[PDB]
Amino acid sequence: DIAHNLAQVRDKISAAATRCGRSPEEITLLAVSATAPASAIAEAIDAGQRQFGENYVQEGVDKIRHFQELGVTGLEWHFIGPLQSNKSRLVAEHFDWCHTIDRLRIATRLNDQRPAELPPLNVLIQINISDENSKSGIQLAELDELAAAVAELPRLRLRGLMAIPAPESEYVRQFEVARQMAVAFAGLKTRYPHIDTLSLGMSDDMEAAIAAGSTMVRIGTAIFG
Repeated sequence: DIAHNLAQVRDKISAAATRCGRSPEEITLLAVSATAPASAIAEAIDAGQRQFGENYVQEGVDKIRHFQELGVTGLEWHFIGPLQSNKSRLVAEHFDWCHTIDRLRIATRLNDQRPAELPPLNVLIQINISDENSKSGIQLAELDELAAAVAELPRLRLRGLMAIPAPESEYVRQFEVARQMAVAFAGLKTRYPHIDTLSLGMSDDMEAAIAAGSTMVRIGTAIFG
């Protein structure tokens, strides 16, 4: 049952925040609805969930159009998969957030393809903080330069950072890696305006991510099976 699962995930988020002295409202639950059908998303919507993350552009755009045409208002769609230049226009035209900025060219394409009537597309710069098998995300040493370039794009809004750490079973390493991100996030927040989003943590490392300073957790399986 999707509604029961949302309540259970929101409980674990709330607990983890309270345990480390944070208000549960500091943590956004991003429901990863990739691979789940629109009908299941509609259950989640009926249970109050409003922010959904999609990994593939056409799947995501199809859901977005479906709920727009039902007249369901008030949703926030996050594109959280790797973005190819030949699918940027679809992201720029339909999504509210994109978590995977790791190249200036893709950010500029998104900016150019974003209709002017829409709010600026909220973007996070993706850091490859610890995963040698992934080619997604930049190194931290590239962050200052990329952030400065991205920040000038008027149809984008740089809101913070995202990372997908390498899989890790030890809580200690989960926390230390998440802290590296939180430190980078804090440093960015001092110089840049409206830095408020650290997209960090999934089901298996949710507690360490929240203890370290994440503002947004991405949960898929635990919600949609």
